[PDB]
Amino acid sequence: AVIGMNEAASALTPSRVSSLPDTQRAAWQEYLARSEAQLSRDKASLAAELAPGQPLPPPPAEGKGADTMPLDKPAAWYTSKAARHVADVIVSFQTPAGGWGKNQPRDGALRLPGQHYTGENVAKVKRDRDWHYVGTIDNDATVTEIRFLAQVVSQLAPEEAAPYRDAALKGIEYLLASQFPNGGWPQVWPLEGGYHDAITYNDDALVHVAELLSDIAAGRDGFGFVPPAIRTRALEATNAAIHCIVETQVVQDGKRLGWGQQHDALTLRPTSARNFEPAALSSTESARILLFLMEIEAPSDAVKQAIRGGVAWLNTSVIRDQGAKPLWSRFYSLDGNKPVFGDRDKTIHDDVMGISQERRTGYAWYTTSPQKALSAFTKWEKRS
Ligand SMILES: [Cl-]
Ligand SMILES: [Hg+2]
Repeated sequence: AVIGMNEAASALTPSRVSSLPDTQRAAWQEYLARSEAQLSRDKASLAAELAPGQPLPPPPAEGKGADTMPLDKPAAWYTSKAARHVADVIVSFQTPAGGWGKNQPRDGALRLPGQHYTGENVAKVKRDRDWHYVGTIDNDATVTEIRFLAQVVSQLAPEEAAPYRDAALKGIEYLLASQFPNGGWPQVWPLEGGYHDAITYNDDALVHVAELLSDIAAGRDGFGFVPPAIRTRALEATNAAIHCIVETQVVQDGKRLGWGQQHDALTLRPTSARNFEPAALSSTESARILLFLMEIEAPSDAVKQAIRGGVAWLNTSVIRDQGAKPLWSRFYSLDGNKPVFGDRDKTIHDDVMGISQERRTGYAWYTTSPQKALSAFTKWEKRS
């Protein structure tokens, strides 16, 4: 009932990179130097908005965000005052780097000068401010804001949509700058450290980023205003991201397998996240990566193997009869692909009942989600 223990993930530090595979990663050094540069720029910028002695404004709004940035409303809705205001809110909360934080309703107030971009604790009473997820692609962050911005733009007059376009381009420049030298993407950028520095597939983070750049490269969904020079970069970026997905797929000696929520930017092997999230193949995140690859027009054999492989392991590992409909363990043992679970105490188990109910509840360790990649593979194998 207790497989092993969960070790912490490894931050992408200069020492991990100092192991230069012969002037091969002078790229990663530059990458970190830019990350650090931007980070300071971010903090100094917010600080510059406050006046000496001026009390901190209250923390910004928090809660479900994506639902305040609907991307499927009718065209007309994007010309309304309601949509224009969501855009203004969006434009006001973009970080100097060009990104956005998560869990922030954008239908309320505009960010006040000196007010945090994403969120912080109330400064109870009786410049060192909180800095977590200040530019993330988790929970659909950044990607959603850029898509919304583009919808509004596409339904307004060119002469009346400069701010939204400009914030959109900053957002696209943000996603381009944060991409790893090997095409992957970190959950937070500028780099915050820890498992946040891992190539993040978790919550569709990387897939969403790649689909966004793909669309930009194509000039669709309202990105027709994007300069060709930048659309070319988004294309190259999307190709790099696809490659990454390919060079990261877990190969069980000969066979191909799933992917797992996060991978080390240098090791490429599945790494860990939180105390209760050990390095391990992920059913749900694999199904998403698969659905994404099956979307590719004229896949290379490399991409063809990846799809066929992942889809297979998704079938070698299923569930008889949380029962009636096909099942999958959120996580599967890299060694010996079998259901795996964990707890807030770094201990890896092989039974949900061997976990604190606090973790046994809320968090979902089993799921039917993967099925989506199966029905998809069917029609996909044909034209390939
Ligand atoms: Cl087409
Ligand atoms: Hg990669």
